Amino acid sequence: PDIFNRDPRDHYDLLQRLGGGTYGEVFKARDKVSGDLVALKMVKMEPDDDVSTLQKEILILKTCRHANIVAYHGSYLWLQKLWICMEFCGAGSLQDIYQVTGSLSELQISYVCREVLQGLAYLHSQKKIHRDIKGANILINDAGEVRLADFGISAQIGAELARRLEFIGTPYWMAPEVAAVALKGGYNELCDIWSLGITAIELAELQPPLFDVHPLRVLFLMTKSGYQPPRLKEKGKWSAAFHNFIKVTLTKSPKKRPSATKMLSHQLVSQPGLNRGLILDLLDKLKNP
Amino acid sequence: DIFNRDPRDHYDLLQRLGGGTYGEVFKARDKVSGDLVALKMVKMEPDDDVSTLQKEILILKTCRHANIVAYHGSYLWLQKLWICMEFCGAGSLQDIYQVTGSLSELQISYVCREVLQGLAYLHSQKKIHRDIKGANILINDAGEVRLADFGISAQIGAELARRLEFIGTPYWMAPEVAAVALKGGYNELCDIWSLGITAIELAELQPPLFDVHPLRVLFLMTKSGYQPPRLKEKGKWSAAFHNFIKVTLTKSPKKRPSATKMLSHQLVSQPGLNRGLILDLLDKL
Ligand SMILES: COc1cc2c(cc1Nc1ncc(C(N)=O)c(Nc3ccccc3Br)n1)CN(C)CC2
Ligand SMILES: COc1cc2c(cc1Nc1ncc(C(N)=O)c(Nc3ccccc3Br)n1)CN(C)CC2
Repeated sequence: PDIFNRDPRDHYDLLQRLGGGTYGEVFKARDKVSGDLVALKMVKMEPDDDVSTLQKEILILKTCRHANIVAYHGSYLWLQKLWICMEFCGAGSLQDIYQVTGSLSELQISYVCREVLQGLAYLHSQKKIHRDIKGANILINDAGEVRLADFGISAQIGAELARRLEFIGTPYWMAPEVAAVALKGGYNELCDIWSLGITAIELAELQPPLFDVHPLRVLFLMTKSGYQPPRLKEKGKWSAAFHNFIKVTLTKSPKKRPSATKMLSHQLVSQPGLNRGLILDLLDKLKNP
Repeated sequence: DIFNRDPRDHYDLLQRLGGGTYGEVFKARDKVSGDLVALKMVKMEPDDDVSTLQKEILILKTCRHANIVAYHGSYLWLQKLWICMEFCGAGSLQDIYQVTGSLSELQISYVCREVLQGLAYLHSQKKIHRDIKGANILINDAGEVRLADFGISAQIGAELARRLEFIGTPYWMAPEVAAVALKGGYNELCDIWSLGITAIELAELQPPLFDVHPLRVLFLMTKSGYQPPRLKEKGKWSAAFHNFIKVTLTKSPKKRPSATKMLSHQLVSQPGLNRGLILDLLDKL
């Protein structure tokens, strides 16, 4: 792992803020001599966080090398601040893109979905769960390539971890099975596949299904026994293969829902002519209308 | 029957009792008769459904169990629900033990019996308390024991808005993930565990691991070789209290005894458990 106990503002000039909230800030940063653009995730560290196991996640991040997951370059630890230096994806998220470009073509969506599934197939074989597949978290570089973020080690510490404890409340009276669920949730690996199903509709239609309907109402509808999963609005615009991809990804029963590996042999995503050219056309549409 | 009327017409709000996520709670006097009640003010927001709200209130009205705080009525003035309830004048057992110090084994056994009677009722009504602790076991001036009810108040207002904010946008969330985000791992038998820990709390002024960080406690509890808590001072307490703690604090939920099963346990089925034990406590003040 080797977290360098040094100020990263010495080594990179922070150009521009990209986003943040609970986890911390993410900046666009230039490598001072070499001119390489990176993403610096500044994480707020707090005194009761273990530095020993923190390095073991960073060791997993270093030894990991999958193409559809954002690359880890290195760690700095200056004044109660972990800085995770990462790959920069210069076009932003697909949300940032679609809000300017409008809806993606079926081919563009098919390529995105294949690249996400390759990322999800890798994370699940490493016993991890993404937990948050949406348009806003699928990043696009200038080459038209597709990258997932990784909120793995950032979830285990800091202000996002303190947020997850604050709603849970004092744990001292809580039973073991209640505490088990308070850590995990209902999140297993296959919920990412559902979430991709919703994402593909989002990219298709500029919104996930029920986005105009109250969050609670949606939660109750989802849980009630005869909940029909969502579908694409405009049947004729999309091919049968896209409809089937949405049907099978949005299987209600987790036991019966296909895994990332199973999904990569689906017609929509195994078809030829799916490559980054499709996204270069999209990024061109962002510049030239 | 939610009365579309101002409750400040019918009651004088005397004094604030505390708290504020679930709602703010005032001690209130009935204007003519002088009867004391507890009024829980909840701040409501415009997209809260009044239809199913009445069905919980209908279950609360038709309910008449003695160990659960009694529901008197609901009032709805300007985007503010006010839930009129039974008053318990001695406060919570936490408020009490912070002045009195530790309860005797007999006092604890009486509290435990009255809570289990409440929990046996709630579980037969398919509900779960979710929050059995010293601070939520109330004591009236008669020495009697009442559980609170954060049932319908959890389904609306600022506590409902908080539960949505941490869960985050549900639109991308899978059904099984949403199911767990509503329920939790709360089943009925977690209240029995929670009472087990409450009995220790009453015994020792703190739950077990109170000086250990919340996260560390959550990870310890979940890891495979987690030993449940026990009482510190073996000699001070009887074997029956130790067994009550051992069986209530069973890790495996399938093997952990229900409220009904627990009421026929030795500690709480013994004679001489009555409100006199708590009158002695309230007298120590
Ligand atoms: C020109 O590059 C960008 C423009 C914009 C956005 C993102 C980028 N690039 C970008 N590249 C790489 C990463 C990375 N290694 O993780 C990243 N992370 C990130 C950013 C914001 C929040 C959380 C995270 Br995690 N972001 C995000 N949008 C919301 C506004 C525009
Ligand atoms: C002299 O009576 C009291 C003194 C005090 C406390 C409680 C009481 N009595 C009391 N009786 C009944 C209820 C009820 N129908 O629910 C209640 N509600 C309540 C009050 C505060 C918070 C949450 C809730 Br629910 N409160 C609470 N303590 C923390 C500080 C002092």
